[PDB]
Amino acid sequence: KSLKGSRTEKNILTAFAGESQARNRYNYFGGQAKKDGFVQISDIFAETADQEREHAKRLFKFLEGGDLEIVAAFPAGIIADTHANLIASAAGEHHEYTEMYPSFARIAREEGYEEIARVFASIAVAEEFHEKRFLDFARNIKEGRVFLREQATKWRCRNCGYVHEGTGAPELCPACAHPKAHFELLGINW
Ligand SMILES: [Fe+3]
Ligand SMILES: [Fe+3]
Ligand SMILES: [Zn+2]
Repeated sequence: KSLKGSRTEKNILTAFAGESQARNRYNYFGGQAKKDGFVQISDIFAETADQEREHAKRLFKFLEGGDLEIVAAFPAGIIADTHANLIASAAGEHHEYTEMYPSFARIAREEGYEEIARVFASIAVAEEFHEKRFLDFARNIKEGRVFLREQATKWRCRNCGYVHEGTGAPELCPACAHPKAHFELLGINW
């Protein structure tokens, strides 16, 4: 059935507005992560931003046209150091999967928009992992574990793929000569 005049219709636009802002914020934080010398974290912000773009698109496609007024609160700024940015992003993700989406889904179901409710719930799942990544990375920075670990492990240069074995990432990649900032823990998800 139609969405016109429903609360869900307005909830969809409100989410779209918030997701759109998060996309920009994450891309800016990514640029800052690059300046602070954290390449992996920078690309995570950029990818998260791209995923926000997709969450927004799914929501956008439900809308039926015309202008709609919304009343909502959003973060007015700001861009700080990468650790602080990761913390603020995690807070944003948290509000989204614990408060906004669950509420929007419940209301969607209440008004008879089951498919939409399912999407709200599904998106929330993606946001929870987003928060997890942000929180884990913020913790790695706080504990000085981004480029150094307790036991010897494998480090991979994101720029050229060189693999380094040791307790910490090298100051310079011996293959491409790029700085330590480009290294991450060698990952295998397949
Ligand atoms: Fe997210
Ligand atoms: Fe390299
Ligand atoms: Zn999202």
